[PDB]
Amino acid sequence: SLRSDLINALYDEDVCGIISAEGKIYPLGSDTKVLSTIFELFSRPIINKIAEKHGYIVEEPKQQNHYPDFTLYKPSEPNKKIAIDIKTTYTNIKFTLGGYTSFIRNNTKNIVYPFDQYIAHWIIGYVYTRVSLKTYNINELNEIPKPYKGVKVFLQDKWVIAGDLAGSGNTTNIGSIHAHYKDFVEGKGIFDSEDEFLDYWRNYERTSQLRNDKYNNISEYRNWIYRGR
Amino acid sequence: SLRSDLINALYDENQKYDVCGIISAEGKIYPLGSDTKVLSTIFELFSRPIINKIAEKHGYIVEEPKQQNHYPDFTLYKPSEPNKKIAIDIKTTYTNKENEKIKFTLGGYTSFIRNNTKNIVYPFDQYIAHWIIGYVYTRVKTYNINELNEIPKPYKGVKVFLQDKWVIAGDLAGSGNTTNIGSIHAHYKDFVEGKGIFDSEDEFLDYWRNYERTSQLRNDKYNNISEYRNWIYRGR
DNA sequence: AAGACTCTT
DNA sequence: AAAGACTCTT
Ligand SMILES: [Ca+2]
Ligand SMILES: [Ca+2]
Repeated sequence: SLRSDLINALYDEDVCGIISAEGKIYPLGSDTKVLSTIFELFSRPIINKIAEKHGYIVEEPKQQNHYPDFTLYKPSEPNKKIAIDIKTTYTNIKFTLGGYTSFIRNNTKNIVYPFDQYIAHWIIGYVYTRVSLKTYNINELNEIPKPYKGVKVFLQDKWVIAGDLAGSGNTTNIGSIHAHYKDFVEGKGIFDSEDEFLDYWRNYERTSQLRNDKYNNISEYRNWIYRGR
Repeated sequence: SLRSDLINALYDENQKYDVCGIISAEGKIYPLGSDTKVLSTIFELFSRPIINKIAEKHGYIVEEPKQQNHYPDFTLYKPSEPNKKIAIDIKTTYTNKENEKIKFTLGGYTSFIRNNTKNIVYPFDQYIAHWIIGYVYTRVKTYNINELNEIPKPYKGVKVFLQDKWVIAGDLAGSGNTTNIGSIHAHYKDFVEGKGIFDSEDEFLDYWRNYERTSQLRNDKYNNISEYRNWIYRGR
C-alpha cells in the first residue's frame, strides 16, 4: 500500500554537505536545527515519488507556520487527506510532536486544510547519533566528515506514539513516548485509541498549577473521566 | 579591518555562488525548499568557511556553541585578548518583492542580556561587540552532479549585511512567547547604513533589560522609545 | 516543568 | 501590534 511503499522507500533511500551551482561544497553543522531541515529535504523526493505512484497529489504549506509538512490526497476523495510531518531528535529517545493548542482544539488554526479532512497523521521520525570549517569540491566527497555517526527512520501514526507529558513549555508541544527505537517502530504507545489521545490533549492544561487540579498524566486523566470531567 | 574584510568576503562569495541543493557522498543531489527554516540553515553553513578564513587571517580563534541553545553562532577572539571577544550571529528573513521593508528577530531579551551567563557561550561581559550578519532573500526530484546547472534555486535574490546588534535593534518585541527583540522595520539600506533608533549601546541595553513581557505590563511603564525616554526623564 | 534557540494576522 | 504558531536543556 501507499503506507508500506513509503515505509519501504524510506528505509531504502548519506547527505554530507550543501552544494552550489558552481560546484563548491560546504559541510554540514552537527545540530538538530541543521539536520532537521536536511532530513526534511532528503524526504521530499521520496514522498512525492511514492504518492505519485499511488495517484495522490502532494502539497506543502504556503504559510511557514502551518501543519503538516506534506498533505496527500486523491482529487476524487478529498475528505480523506493524509498528513505526514517530519520530526527529528538525536541519540548519543523522545520527540516533540506538535502543538496541542492549535488545529487539535481549533479546526482551522495553522493547518493547511481543516483538521476534519485528514483521516491519518503520520510522523516520519529520524534519529541520528551525535558524533569542518573548509569547503570541498565534487570529488573530495569521500573526505568530507559527516556530522552524524548514523541515522534511523520510521513511519508511525501520531496517536500511537504520543505520550502524556508535554514536549515543550512556552511552545506547548505534545511530547511523545520516551521509548527505545523499537517501541516506536512497533507502535507501543499508552493511549488505548486515537479518540482518547485527542480528548486528552484537547483538555490538557498549559502549566503545572492548573494541571494539578485536573490531570498531569494518563492515570489521572482516567480518574478525571470517572469523576465526570 | 576584520569588520571590513568580513563584509567584503561575505558580499563577495554571495555574488559568486548560488547554493542549489544538499549532496550525498554517493553523488545524489536534493533540491532546497523556499522557507526560512530552510534558508537560515543554508546561510549559516554557507558563512562558516568565510568567517573562519577571514578570522584566521587576523589571528582570531573561532568557537561555535557546544550546546544547541546558546548564543552566539560564532565567538571570535585572539588568545592574547580573550576579554575582548566578538560575537557574530546570523539572522535571516525573506521578502516577496525586492525593495519592501523588512524586519528581523534579534534574539532573546530575558537571557544573556539580563543574566550574564544565561544561554551564551561566554559570560556577556567578555564580549566587546555583537555583530549581526543579516541575509534577506526574495522568495520564489533528485539530480546528478552533471545537472547542477539545472536545479531550480528557491530564491531570486539574496542580500547580506553586517551591522552591530544595538544599531539595528528596534523598540518593539520581535516575538511574543519566545520574547525576542525586534529590529527596526525598514529598508535594507537603513540596515547597511545603520539608521537605527537607539543613541548608544547603553541605551539599547537599558531599554531591553527593562522591557516588560506583556502589553498590560508595559502600558504602565513604556511601550516604545519615546515613552522610555520620558520614563527616564521623570526618574524611572 | 518552564523557558531558551522566524512567521502570521 | 501583540500574541501565539512552527527541539533542546536544565
Ligand atoms: Ca512540520
Ligand atoms: Ca544564532
